[PDB]
Amino acid sequence: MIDFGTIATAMVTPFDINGNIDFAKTTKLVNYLIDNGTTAIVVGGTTGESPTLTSEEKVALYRHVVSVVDKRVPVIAGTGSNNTHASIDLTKKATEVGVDAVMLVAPYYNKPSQEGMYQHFKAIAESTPLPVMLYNVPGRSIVQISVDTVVRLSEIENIVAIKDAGGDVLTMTEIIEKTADDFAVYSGDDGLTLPAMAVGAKGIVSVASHVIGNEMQEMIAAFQAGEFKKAQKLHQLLVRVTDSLFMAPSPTPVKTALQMVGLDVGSVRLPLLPLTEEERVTLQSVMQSIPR
Amino acid sequence: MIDFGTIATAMVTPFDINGNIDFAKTTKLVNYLIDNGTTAIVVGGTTGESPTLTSEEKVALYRHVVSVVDKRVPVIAGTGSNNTHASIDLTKKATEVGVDAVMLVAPYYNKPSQEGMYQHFKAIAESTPLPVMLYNVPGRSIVQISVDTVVRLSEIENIVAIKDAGGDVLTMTEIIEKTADDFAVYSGDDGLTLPAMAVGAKGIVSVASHVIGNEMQEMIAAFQAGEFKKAQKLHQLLVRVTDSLFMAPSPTPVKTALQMVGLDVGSVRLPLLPLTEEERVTLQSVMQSIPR
Amino acid sequence: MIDFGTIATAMVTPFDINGNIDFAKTTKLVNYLIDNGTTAIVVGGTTGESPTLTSEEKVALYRHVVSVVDKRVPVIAGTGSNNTHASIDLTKKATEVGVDAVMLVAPYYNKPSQEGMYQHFKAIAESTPLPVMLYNVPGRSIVQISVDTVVRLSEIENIVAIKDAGGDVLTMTEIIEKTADDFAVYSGDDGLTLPAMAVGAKGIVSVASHVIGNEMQEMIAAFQAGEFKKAQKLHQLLVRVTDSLFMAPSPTPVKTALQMVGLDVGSVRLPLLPLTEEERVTLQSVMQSIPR
Amino acid sequence: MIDFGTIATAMVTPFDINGNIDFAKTTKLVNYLIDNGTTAIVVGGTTGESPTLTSEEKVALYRHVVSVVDKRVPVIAGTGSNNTHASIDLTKKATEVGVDAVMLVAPYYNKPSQEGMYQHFKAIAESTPLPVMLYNVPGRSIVQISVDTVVRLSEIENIVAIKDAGGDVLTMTEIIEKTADDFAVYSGDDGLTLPAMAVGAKGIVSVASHVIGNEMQEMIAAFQAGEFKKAQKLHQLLVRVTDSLFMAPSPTPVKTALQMVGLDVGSVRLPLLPLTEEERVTLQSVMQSIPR
Repeated sequence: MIDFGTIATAMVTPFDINGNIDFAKTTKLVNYLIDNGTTAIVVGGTTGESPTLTSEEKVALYRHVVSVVDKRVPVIAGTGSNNTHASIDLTKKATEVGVDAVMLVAPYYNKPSQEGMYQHFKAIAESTPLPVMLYNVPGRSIVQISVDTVVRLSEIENIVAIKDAGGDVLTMTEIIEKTADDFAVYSGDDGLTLPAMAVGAKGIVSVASHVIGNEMQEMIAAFQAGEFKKAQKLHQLLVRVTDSLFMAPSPTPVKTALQMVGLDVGSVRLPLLPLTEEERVTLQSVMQSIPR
Repeated sequence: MIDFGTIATAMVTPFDINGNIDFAKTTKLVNYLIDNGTTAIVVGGTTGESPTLTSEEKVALYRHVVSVVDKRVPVIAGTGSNNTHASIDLTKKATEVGVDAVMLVAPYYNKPSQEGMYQHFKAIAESTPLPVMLYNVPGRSIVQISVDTVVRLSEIENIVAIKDAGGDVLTMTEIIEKTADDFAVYSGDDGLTLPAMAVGAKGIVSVASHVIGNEMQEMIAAFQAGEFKKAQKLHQLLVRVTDSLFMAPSPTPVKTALQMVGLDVGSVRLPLLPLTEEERVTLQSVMQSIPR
Repeated sequence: MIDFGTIATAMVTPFDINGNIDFAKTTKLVNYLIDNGTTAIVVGGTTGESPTLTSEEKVALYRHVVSVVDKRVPVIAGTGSNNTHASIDLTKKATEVGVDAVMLVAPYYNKPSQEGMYQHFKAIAESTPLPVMLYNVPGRSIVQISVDTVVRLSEIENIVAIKDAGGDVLTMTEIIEKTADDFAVYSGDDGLTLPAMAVGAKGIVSVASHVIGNEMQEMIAAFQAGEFKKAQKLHQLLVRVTDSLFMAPSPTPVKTALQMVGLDVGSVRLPLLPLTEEERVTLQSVMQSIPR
Repeated sequence: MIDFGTIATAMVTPFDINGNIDFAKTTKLVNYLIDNGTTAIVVGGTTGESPTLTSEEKVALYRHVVSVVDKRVPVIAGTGSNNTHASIDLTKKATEVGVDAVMLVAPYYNKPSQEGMYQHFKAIAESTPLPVMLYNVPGRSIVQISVDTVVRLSEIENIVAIKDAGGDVLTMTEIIEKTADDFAVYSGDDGLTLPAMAVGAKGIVSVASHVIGNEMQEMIAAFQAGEFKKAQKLHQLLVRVTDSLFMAPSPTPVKTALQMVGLDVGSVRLPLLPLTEEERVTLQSVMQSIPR
């Protein structure tokens, strides 16, 4: 039904001098992303510092991005947490501010079973008419959403997609095979963009598209074109740059990276800190290595 | 200055058939635990389903338990989350309902650095006059609080202890050595209580204590008296019982195990689920092997 | 300078009824592989039971295979162990019996350092005129050959290729980037053939080519042309088959598979065991699932 | 029936300037060990550089050591490899030269199943009248000997003990419970000596005993006596010294340390290397921190 395209951007949440949401800055970023290869936007996810956002802040931010986007591009809210009843609640608030879909992380910290996760997600999906996108992220939640559990959930009418940040393209290939062709499997690891599309992934849910969305769209087109040498050169830029962006807890690297190219998005909330000088210089070098 | 004894219990939060906090049963539980080896109570932590509790529910639970306990035993509130300012607010609210200390978990899901975790814990600790216990749990949070971070934090007057669910008694031994005598180190793995205390741990923060607390206090005392053959046999029982309480996601096994011995404290909130019949049968068998 | 093709095959070693090498069944196997997509043969390596072959056997086997191959395809001898001195000696015997390259595994069991491995591999390389293929297999040896370490070794004149079974195509990409264009990087994991070649890998050192060589050859031709539909359809057969060959320790599965499809190559030597009648049935129905 | 005592030492193999076995230094070392707390000797194991020994060197070293010890202490020869037939042969030769027992490591590199390891160890044990000590070392063989497998093997009459380097004192506790009283369980991890004996282990198969075997014997006595705070100071020294001994690949550090305390045993064979000047300086300072 819906189509998030090939690059959904996991959008930072810009903050002012005091650490409150900066809604004018949110408006420059949303416009820039759309002008630079972003085909769908994920609002208030991990990369949006969802942990330190309040539910009132999350809803303000969803409402504001819905307005500024203006149907140019689907808007996905990160309404999912480790509390099912809380997730049903924030899901309904995002629906009522007119977001286009919801992203639902695998619950973190409380280590649910596969059956437990199945009911979590079945219940939040039952709570909305909207399209749902699953988010598998063992590297933050510990648990995997097993291939079998995903295949079961795809069977549900408004569960349409999965961001798979498992780092394993063999697991993805199994999910593509065993799910219907209208179930869209997305990589959630930038550097695996090319190999995952190689095996059938529709695209990437990205963090590096904040700074190299055009190049990414280029890479994808060149690989779909059978121009492998072209794609591989761009693939390697993506990998280099992605690595510079996770040398410290994300999203401080990518917020700092955006500043270094004249788009200030403020700093970060504790427990995250700003880059050290050392860290700044290192990222700086990599941002300079980007061709123009 | 503050002493939590040998067995601090990570107390479940009893629920009714409709998943609401059952305060009468909480009273029954508090008094049972104190009559059966519990030397300190942790309220509203992981085992108490902190993830599915509202801020308002947590503070009401803290208050009830401060009131029931009536100073017989110290009361420790799990106020720390992956969000620092919110961890500060919850901590004030708990200070105000009369708790004796707070426990602060290593931030889950957002994956902070050691310097970020250092500033996290420092800030919460500087916000309260209460004693502070750390909580290392890489098996739920992914990150470890490093030994050196733990040591730096130990130097803060009101950071007086740590629960190390890290699974590694050599790391514990390094913390013990490098910290002053007045920093208390607890195991957070029931199965390791015996070997942890051999290397100089003060005791355990326990889940198995809900059902075999009397056998645990007895195990500790035999060890302390050099009755090694006795301690080994009880340790063997503790390891067998503890394993049976974590075949499904905690705290569900232990809430079932309490119902089996007469204290029915309800079920669990989503994304967690009741034991299956097959799962109950297995657990039953193990409880039926605890000596009378 | 030497060209191993898109599909090198890590050849099983046929044993007779008393467990000795079956030289006639070896002849038959070699001729089959070359007829079914294999572009280079790897003799007496992990998959050909190197741990249970005597050094005499290894050399008798290298000789015969060279004879039967008759220069149709490169022959690569598996002459590296975790003993540098013995690896030089067998590399020498191998050379005298006229193989075309040697393959050298990361030392297993003794856990050498990056610098130790560097000296291991540099010393074996310098002992011989032949081309050398490195073999990274942290899943059997535990240590990895680090990108920097592979790069330094690539600068050595006869070190021409790597087989990388580290399972990580992002490590692969980095070896490709930082090495000269004349350093061939092969996947050592069947299922990663397509994503690997996507990022610039030259091909695969395969086990599954024993039973689906032609299909893999077709998948690679499809992919190199830009026909991603048929590539992905065959990639999915590859992954399924590969998986069925690794449910019991290798090479017991693929030897058994060879017998099911019409080329019996005997059993294995201890500590390896025959598949259970039940493991047989399971594998047999994956084999019957291959389109004929 | 046979008693290896509290501290079996995993003995290094002294090499001369050319890398050949040094029998004069072997003799010096056996006598030093025996006067400094070693209650049994493991010859030609991992720590003795078995990978880079020839079969003939191994048996030569078994012989020399046997005749030097002159029945003063049991001699355990490390005849087990990842090849069952080879292991039967080496075991038959060790037996003819008069060792008291054999150690048998879980096969490395070829990744055998629990039932393959069962048949591998059974066949080898059946081949000799000598006592047999199992060796679990997943940090070098990747596979684990499962608790059930160990229990089956302990029913064999000449399979009388296990060195468990699995890092896990709870798997050790289970083995102890499930096997009979006459199956002895040692730690294979020095740092874990104290807490392993707490849970019922007979003692330690050790590397630190080459330099602080007197202190270990002191610590063990203190624990058995109930002088727990005295055992804990020695434990801290154990763990700290042990860690300096595994910063580079063992046994280069313990051979370095031996020279520092006046017992030169030469260097190591490739693929292992001498400590750097750096690594030496750092190890030295830990050796200086031992009380003399």
